[PDB]
Amino acid sequence: PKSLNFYVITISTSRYEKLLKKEPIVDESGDIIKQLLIENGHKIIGYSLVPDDKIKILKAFTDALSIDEVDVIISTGGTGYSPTDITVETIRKLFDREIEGFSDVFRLVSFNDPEVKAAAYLTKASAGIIGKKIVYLLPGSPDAVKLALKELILPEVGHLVYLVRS
Amino acid sequence: PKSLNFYVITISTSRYEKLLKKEPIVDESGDIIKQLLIENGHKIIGYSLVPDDKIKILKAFTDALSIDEVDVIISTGGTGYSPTDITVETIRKLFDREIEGFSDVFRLVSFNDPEVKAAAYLTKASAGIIGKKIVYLLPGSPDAVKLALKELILPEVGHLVYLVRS
Amino acid sequence: PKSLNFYVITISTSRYEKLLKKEPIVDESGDIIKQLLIENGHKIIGYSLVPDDKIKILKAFTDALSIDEVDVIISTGGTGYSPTDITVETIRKLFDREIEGFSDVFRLVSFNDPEVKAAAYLTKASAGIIGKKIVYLLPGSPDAVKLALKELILPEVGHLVYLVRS
Amino acid sequence: PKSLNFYVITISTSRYEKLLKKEPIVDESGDIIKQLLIENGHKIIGYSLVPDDKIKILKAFTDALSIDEVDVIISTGGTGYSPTDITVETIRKLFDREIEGFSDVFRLVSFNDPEVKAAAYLTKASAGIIGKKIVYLLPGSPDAVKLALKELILPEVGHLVYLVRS
Amino acid sequence: PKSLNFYVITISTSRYEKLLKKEPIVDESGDIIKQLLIENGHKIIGYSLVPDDKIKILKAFTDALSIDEVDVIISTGGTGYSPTDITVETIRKLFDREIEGFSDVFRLVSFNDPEVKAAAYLTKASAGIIGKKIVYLLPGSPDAVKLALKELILPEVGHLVYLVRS
Amino acid sequence: PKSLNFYVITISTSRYEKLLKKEPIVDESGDIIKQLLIENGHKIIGYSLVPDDKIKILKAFTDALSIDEVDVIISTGGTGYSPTDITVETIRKLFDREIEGFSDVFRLVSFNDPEVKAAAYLTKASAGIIGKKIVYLLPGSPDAVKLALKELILPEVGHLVYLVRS
Ligand SMILES: [Mg+2]
Ligand SMILES: [Mg+2]
Ligand SMILES: [Mg+2]
Ligand SMILES: [Mg+2]
Repeated sequence: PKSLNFYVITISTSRYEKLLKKEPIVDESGDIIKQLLIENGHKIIGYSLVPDDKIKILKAFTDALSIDEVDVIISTGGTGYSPTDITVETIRKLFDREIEGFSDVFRLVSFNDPEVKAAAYLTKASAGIIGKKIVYLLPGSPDAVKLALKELILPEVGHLVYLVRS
Repeated sequence: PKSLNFYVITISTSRYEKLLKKEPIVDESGDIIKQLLIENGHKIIGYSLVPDDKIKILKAFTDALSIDEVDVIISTGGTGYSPTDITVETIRKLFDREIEGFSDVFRLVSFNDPEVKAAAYLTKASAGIIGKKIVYLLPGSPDAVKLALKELILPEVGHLVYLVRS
Repeated sequence: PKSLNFYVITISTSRYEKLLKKEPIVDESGDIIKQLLIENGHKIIGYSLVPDDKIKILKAFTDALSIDEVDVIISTGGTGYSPTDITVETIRKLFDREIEGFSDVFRLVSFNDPEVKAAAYLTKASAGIIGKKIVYLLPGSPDAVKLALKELILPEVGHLVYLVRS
Repeated sequence: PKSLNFYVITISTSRYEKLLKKEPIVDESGDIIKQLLIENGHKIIGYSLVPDDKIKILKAFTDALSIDEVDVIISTGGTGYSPTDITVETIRKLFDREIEGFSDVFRLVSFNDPEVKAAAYLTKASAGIIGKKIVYLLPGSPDAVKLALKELILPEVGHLVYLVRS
Repeated sequence: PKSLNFYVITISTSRYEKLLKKEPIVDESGDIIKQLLIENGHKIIGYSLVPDDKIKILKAFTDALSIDEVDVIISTGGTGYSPTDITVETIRKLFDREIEGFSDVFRLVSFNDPEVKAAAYLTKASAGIIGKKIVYLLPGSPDAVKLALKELILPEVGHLVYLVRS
Repeated sequence: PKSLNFYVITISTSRYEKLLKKEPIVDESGDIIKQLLIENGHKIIGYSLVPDDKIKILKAFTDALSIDEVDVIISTGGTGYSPTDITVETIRKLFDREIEGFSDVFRLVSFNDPEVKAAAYLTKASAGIIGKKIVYLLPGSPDAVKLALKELILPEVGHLVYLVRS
């Protein structure tokens, strides 16, 4: 299988505000995505951290989309029903095609986690295609991100990139 | 855990026609919802019964939304593919935010019931948020309503109400 | 249980091009659909083969819809994320009502097939209602079509036809 | 021509807050609508005053829609681009059918007013049909309301009610 | 200037029913369209007559779209607010791209006709593009069809066909 | 009246291709916008030139939206029915609120020009609000841009900016 190039975006107001104050931050979810993607033979070619702000989130995504070498963009954060969760409403609109089934299949595997169960209906984690690039909008939770990567992204992303570019 | 205030809406033309004549009605599904809610420490602060009529359905929901003390509205009926089933089409247009995953997660738990299985794809049961209130639109079937309450609403609704109001 | 009348549409550019040249084609998925329907007491009252072309797909479907005796239309092909897959985007527009849950329940059954698993989120197989006729848009894959027929269509299609004509 | 029955809704936060404090209010726009509708042989069968609040606006409309004798509902207020203008976004969704051309034709006649001109593109005044009733969502401005009534509503509303009920 | 090939579709339930009975019909609007097109150097390469039935309307349009030589499809009938008027709702779905401004510019020219004026907001006449073919959905009214042809279609249709095939 | 800060975006593949080679460019439409704005006391705080490419268009707009000091963004190009015109389809998906009437009011003033007339229905020029900023998407034609600026933007934009920020 090909090594693919990934850009990672963390959407977290608390962490962004610390970055502004030059304070130490731990980005557990972003770290997990990088670690797993690298462990599996892929490359991280960029990373950004933004708060729950429409314009800032759009700029983070367009910056990544504008790098020709990027194959896949993965974000973590802002896909639930907190009043300030706006990631899906901001980005999903931009997809050339929504990968419609990613949302329900992610909720299916989430429902199977005995620590999640019915909480599965409280995520809007989504995937789509823009140009020849794939985009995954994942939850803030480290366990959720790990689940999405291992069960859904790592096994199929190669074939999906191939397919979209065929 | 917090006692929450619920408003129950039964959508049934046959039962509504009896109501108009003050003839006896058995509302099995509405009664199941009320009983399960009370057994779990919640309160029923309102109830209404309407037929499959767009205006009457809209009024039933707006009358409930107008009560400041209501936290959650649950309806039963009119969420399938009978020509006269219009509940979801009517009330989705009120949502501030659709709780998108409720539909497929409800169909997942329904499919898993060996008495239901593939019949799961014949429901459009849905949920959403209007203001600081949660709305669940459930099937007419007593067994479907019991499943939704026990497996999906009772376990998650407290945290969901908190989240939407945070 | 009614014998129902089915019209079968294969959407395959490679096979269509062979047709034009008057060469042998082998349509495994269409053949599977026909055999499983007949074996279950249903009738095949028409069949057509078209490429991934919008107008030709629309014509195939409207020709079938224009036959009063047709109860159900089932197509195979063009429901994935290949750049040329346009079946769902083309026909889903024509639905009076989308049978919304067919998509996710199909992906649920697909995901539980140990040979498919995560590949489940790469399909957009869908169903809908036009007039008093039911329409299923299935994948090109022979295994997917068998799964859809055995698990979802054959068990519920009788009741669904009844229901929409109620 | 028939005498038709109208329900008038004023959407104004300032006026609503005075009503709560039992203070005198002047509703110039509502008064103009009543006066002109009555001068032209029609009847006013109800009136309500609400602020720019989604739930309160929905309740005002459903209350009017639920009166069988009502033929037409006319509202004034909240159809522009103030952050708090939400009338169109709240009600337009509820239409069975939008009367699509009302919006642009109203902007056409507004553009012709030498005191409005290009300000015409800053209104979203709209019309639609719910059940057998017509709904007009008009601006807050008295001159705008007068214009809508004289040029668009009074001349055509009779035929439109007839048509919708045919 | 190209001679273009036009297909003409009349949507009229009363005239269709006469056809079935083999009685004389008189189609004034279709006749106007044909005469004005021919008089302007264009060709009529097909014609059909259908009632206000979704499937029959879809079949009329797809039959025309399936003729390679057809450049433009023009229909007359079913674009108002009669409960049986379904032309726009049916065909507008099929557009690759809606020619968005045809609707309001048609209503502008209509409004300026001193015999139409405010009746202008009661039409939904529309235009769109499917493949490399242009489609105009015009009212049933003979005067409306003449106006559309003379003021909007004949002057711009050549350039529009050129443009979409660019 | 307030001096406002504008960001001008030219969308032209031919000019962008020249830019890449640092070949001379004449951008008549962009220059007209800049000149009229400056003559009316406004400031140009940014400019970019992009081709008809979805990602590049999205980046141009997000780079402008990211400048706190920008009040209004005006683009020229790609708002017609050429197959490669994608400006409106791309940027409408960014709007918080579409300024719905800008489209038809622009077509009204365009139709009124005797050099344009029915050509008015071949544009999709649009406007919207993102955050506290206004966005106008104008045609490529120099005469169209001049008309939009003088008749629709310069007279109303000051009050509109105030309103959106109130
Ligand atoms: Mg665990
Ligand atoms: Mg059981
Ligand atoms: Mg005046
Ligand atoms: Mg001039």
